[PDB]
Amino acid sequence: LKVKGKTQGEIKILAFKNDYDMPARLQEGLTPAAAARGTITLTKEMDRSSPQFLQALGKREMMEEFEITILFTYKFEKVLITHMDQYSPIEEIKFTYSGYSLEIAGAANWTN
Amino acid sequence: LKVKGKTQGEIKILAFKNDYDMPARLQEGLTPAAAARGTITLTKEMDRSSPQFLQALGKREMMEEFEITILFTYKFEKVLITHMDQYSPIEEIKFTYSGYSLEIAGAANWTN
Amino acid sequence: LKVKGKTQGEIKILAFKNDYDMPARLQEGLTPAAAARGTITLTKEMDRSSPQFLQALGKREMMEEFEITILFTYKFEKVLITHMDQYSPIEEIKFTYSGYSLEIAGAANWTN
Amino acid sequence: LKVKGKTQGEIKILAFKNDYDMPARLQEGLTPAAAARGTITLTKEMDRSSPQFLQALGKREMMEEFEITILFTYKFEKVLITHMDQYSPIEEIKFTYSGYSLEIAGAANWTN
Amino acid sequence: LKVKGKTQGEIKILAFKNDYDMPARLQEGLTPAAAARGTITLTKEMDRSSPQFLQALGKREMMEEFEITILFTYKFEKVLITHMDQYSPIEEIKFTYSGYSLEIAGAANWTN
Amino acid sequence: AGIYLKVKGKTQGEIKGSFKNDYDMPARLQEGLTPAAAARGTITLTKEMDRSSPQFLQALGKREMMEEFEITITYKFEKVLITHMDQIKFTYSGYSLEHAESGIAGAANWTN
Amino acid sequence: AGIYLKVKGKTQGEIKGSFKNDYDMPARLQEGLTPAAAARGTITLTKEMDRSSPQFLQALGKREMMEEFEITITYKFEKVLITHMDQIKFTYSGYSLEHAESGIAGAANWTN
Amino acid sequence: AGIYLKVKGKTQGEIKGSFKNDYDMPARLQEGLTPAAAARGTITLTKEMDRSSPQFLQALGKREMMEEFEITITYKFEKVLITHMDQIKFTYSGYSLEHAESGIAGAANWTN
Amino acid sequence: LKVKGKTQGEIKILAFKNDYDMPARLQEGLTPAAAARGTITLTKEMDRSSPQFLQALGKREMMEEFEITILFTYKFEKVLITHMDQYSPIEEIKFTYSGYSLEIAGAANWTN
Amino acid sequence: AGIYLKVKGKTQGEIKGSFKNDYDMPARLQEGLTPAAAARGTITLTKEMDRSSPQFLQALGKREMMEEFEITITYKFEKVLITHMDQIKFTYSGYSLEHAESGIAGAANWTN
Amino acid sequence: AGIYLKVKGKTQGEIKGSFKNDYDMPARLQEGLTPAAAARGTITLTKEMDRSSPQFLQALGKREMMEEFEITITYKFEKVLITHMDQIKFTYSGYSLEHAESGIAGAANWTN
Amino acid sequence: AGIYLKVKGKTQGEIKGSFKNDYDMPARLQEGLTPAAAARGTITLTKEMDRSSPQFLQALGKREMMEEFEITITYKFEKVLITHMDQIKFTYSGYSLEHAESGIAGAANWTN
Repeated sequence: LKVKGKTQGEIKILAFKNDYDMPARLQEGLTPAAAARGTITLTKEMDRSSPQFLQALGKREMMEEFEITILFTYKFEKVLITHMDQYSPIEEIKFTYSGYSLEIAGAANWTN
Repeated sequence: LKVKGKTQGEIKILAFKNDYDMPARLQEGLTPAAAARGTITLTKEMDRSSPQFLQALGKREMMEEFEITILFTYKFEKVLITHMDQYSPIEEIKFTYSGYSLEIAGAANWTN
Repeated sequence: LKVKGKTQGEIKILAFKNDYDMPARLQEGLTPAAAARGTITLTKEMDRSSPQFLQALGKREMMEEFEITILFTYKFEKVLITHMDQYSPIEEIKFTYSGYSLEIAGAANWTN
Repeated sequence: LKVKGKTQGEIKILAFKNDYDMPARLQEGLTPAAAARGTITLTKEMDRSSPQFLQALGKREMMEEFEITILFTYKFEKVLITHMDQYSPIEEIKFTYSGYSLEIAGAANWTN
Repeated sequence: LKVKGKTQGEIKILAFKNDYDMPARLQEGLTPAAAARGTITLTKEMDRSSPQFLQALGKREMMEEFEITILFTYKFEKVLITHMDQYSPIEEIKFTYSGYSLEIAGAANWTN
Repeated sequence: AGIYLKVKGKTQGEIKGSFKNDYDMPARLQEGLTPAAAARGTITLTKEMDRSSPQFLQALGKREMMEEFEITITYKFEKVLITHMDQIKFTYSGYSLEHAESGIAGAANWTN
Repeated sequence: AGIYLKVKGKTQGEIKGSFKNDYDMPARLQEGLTPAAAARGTITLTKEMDRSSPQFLQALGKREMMEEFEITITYKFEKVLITHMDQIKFTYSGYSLEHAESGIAGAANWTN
Repeated sequence: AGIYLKVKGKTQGEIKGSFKNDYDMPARLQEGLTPAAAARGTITLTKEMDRSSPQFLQALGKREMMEEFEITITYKFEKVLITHMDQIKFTYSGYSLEHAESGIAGAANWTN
Repeated sequence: LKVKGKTQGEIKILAFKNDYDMPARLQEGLTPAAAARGTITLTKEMDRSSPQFLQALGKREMMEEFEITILFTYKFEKVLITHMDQYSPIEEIKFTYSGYSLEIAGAANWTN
Repeated sequence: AGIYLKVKGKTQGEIKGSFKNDYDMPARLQEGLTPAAAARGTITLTKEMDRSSPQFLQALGKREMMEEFEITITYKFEKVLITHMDQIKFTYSGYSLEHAESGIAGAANWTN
Repeated sequence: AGIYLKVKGKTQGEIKGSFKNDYDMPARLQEGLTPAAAARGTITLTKEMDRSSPQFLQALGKREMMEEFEITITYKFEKVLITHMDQIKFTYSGYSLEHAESGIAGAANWTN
Repeated sequence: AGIYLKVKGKTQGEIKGSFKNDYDMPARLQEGLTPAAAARGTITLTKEMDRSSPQFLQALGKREMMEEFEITITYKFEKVLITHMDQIKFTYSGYSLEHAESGIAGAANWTN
């Protein structure tokens, strides 16, 4: 994960479960992006970014860069932290996104 | 899986769970196809088609050919990717279809 | 299973889970049959009848004979295939019925 | 189980799970019996009574005697079969009742 | 459990799971007690009190004393039996209460 | 019904009439071993609790054999011994099941 | 009730009155072995925590035997020893269960 | 269909026509061991209960082999022996599966 | 846990699962805090604070200090106990909060 | 509270104040074996992560014993050793639990 | 796609193009043991059933090795042997995975 | 972030920056055994798949050790060896975790 917040700037352990959903029946006049839901859930331990992600989650801070190499592979736009579980004997950060790219390279709802 | 997109053309690991449902009570004036839901879920690893399927899923790209040999057996029409889970220690691609053929050979809602 | 379709005629591996439900409170003016739901779910492998059952399921083809010996025991009327899951390392065919007979011999909503 | 139907007369393997529920808040003007739900679920194999219970279930036949010794202990009134699952490698018959007696001896909504 | 019914008087095996819930958002004009739900579930075998609790459950009989020592610790007011599961190879009696005391000693919605 | 149950001392009066049948046979028979000694038959009965409970529980600890064991639904079992009770699992030798309708009976290691 | 519990030193005062009963007997009795030594009786009690908790937890570590063990519901147990506590599983020898109504009692390996 | 089932004494009449197929082969073959002896084939059939139940249950205890074993869906099995029945798991040697459409058949350890 | 009630003052075993949720779509005119839900669930045994937390839960007593060191790390404002499960062979206290701080140090909806 | 935790070198400063208690005693005591050596006490603590995490994780690998171990809720433990941590399971010898109210304490294998 | 699959006799025609990849390496390598012999690679493929099913099932019983094994998504596998099929789990030696985009390939125990 | 990962030949370029940490220590240390040899440390990383996948999968089969292993969240690990990958479980010796805020680090079996 290379991650940078709108506010907190750059934030410094292998996530990750990528979930994407699209209804078979598209609402009349609805954009595919609005009908779809993209969510990637990252699991990792707890350290210096934990308070940074937890602040972003409560303040609705946008991720300025969200790039997952798996220079990378997954790149996500309009990233918003939507859920987090911190616990003990790990945390699980669930992100919501709009545009995405996987690298043949695929991309949808991307923005220049 | 022999697969080809409307847009991406031909896309290059053993799925697969075929689910089909039909309500016992058919709505007055409703076609059996509209009441039914056909879904096949394919599990496979992750490689050159992964970004291709993931782009199709976000762009609502129609599969032009969807043929599962199991020259084949399962052939599906109006194929639309409706869901996908990519994760680690695989992905799971869930397709929605209208017409279908299994090969005695059976076929319903097929189109020339 | 000795099975014959309305259309496909006779169709050629030990199912089976029989489920039947009846509400304690019967709606005013409602027939017991309409309040009840009879469902038998058969699990078996996949072969020459698989496409035949899968076609019946999509075309809403009525089973003309549905007799389960367990010359038999279970016999079912107005049989309609309502669900099917085909998968790998089997299929599961879920039938809906009205009249039934088990053989003391019991029978309800049967028709000559 | 000593059991006798309204219609089938006397019917000839250790059930049994007794479930009874009562809401803490009783509806204004509602009798405790109407708010409550008594259900006993009997599991047993499959034999001469199986078609008899299965006929009762579809025909809404009232049990004339329902006495479970565990000369007995559990005795139930207004017994109606509400659910049944027959299956293989057993059946499970779920009864609904009004009045009941367990034997100190307890009894509620009983009738002479 | 030292227990005495409103009606059955005194009733003669280590429960017990105490559950209490309170919504974070309190309805305007609502008392905390009415928003909350207190439930203690006792598991024990089956014997002379079994028919006594089962009668109380069907007759909505109030427990006059409900004291759980764990001279005791848990004491509960306005105790009403709300659920019970009797079964075999135990019963589970689920009580609902208003006032409570645990013994530092805590107490809420108690009454002299 | 449930079970008609008589005991080889003593006595038999558990209230009448009062399940999961398991039978195993190794695929390879030990050289010189009779199938009966190689096989294992156990029927597990579920029920609530009363007058038979202490009678079953005394039998289990005293290694008291049954003398009649028939659970009609008809099953009949020989050399029945209680091997486990969570408050009932019986172990048997000879066995007979007989269906209805038909009068077909299967039986093995039965004794004159 | 719960348990009336006295201890063989020391003492007995855990507040009165304060479960899953398991008993096992191997189908084949070791040659020359008494059933009591071959069998295993354990009753597992669930409860909250107070004045008896340290008393139970001290007994478990000190291998302190009980002297009265009766959990009335009536069960009575001899040579009761605490073998496991996740904050309670007792192991016993002799046992008696007695039902109500009736006055029927089963008992094995009881001692004068 | 279900199964056409004939038995090597006696007899064959379980009502016709009446599943999970498992086959295992260790990756490393024991030196001097034939694959057939190293492998294990078992097909587990689920079904309700009737005229074949006592016939299957008698066969299982008597170590009665089958002589025809074909479950058409076509599967055919040799040296079929019932090894387990929870009221059916068969163990086999030779096997053949044949698909439709096509006429393709796979077969191993089959016998003339 | 260093904890102090509004009323009970200071209250005297390693929780803890921190859950925080934020909807991707923020209601028009809604503050992020009102859309979000912060919940931390602490598991611990049962002792002198148990009645104190249980009283707070029923009386809707505000925690004046809620500081979890893991001088600390987690600090929570407007803490309200919303749920509790006390049981046996532990309790689980579920808190709801507004402002929070984890220590880089993150903080949201905090108040001087 | 959580835990007050001091360590036998070094040091003790994990921020204060910072669970599932398991204790087992075999029913049969090995001849000549002291109960303490036969028994096993382990308390499993769940918590998030901070300044104590590296301190706990260093202790676990260095086989560093604790010198104060008290988790107040009061539990006190001797010879405390960390045996497992999934990012905490401690193993102990002597133990004391003390309830409130009352001042009742149980204790075993405690040391002067 | 699925798999392109050729077999070392005979033959290869299972319809093209037709999963969970597991690889294990003990942390401590046996003295004098090559990693390949110490490791275990198995890929489990899920799919429906047709013309390849009898071909896979014949291969599994005949210990028929594959000669081409490539599942493109690209995976390529050597010494592929079917070890288990519930109606497919393959065991392999050499392996290659190659990603897209990039042209990066990892490979071990591959053979010229 | 994820992981910064360098390898001891060859090479290191899996795209940067790219989990469940388990550590076990037996309560009783084998006589003459160093804690490090008695303990077992494994961190399990979950992630999607790309350029590092073949690099991780080649390393696992070739018993290729890592030379930098740091997963920042900061964890640092020595003698890191891949032991299992379902398409990642690493085994390590020395370890360091360092929290933020604070600058507190725990470390064991680290090497100069």
